[PDB]
Amino acid sequence: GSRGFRFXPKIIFNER
Repeated sequence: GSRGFRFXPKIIFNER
């Protein structure tokens, strides 16, 4: 689902 997660100074996709 989601399209980007706040992971440090970078944004990545995780949970659908």
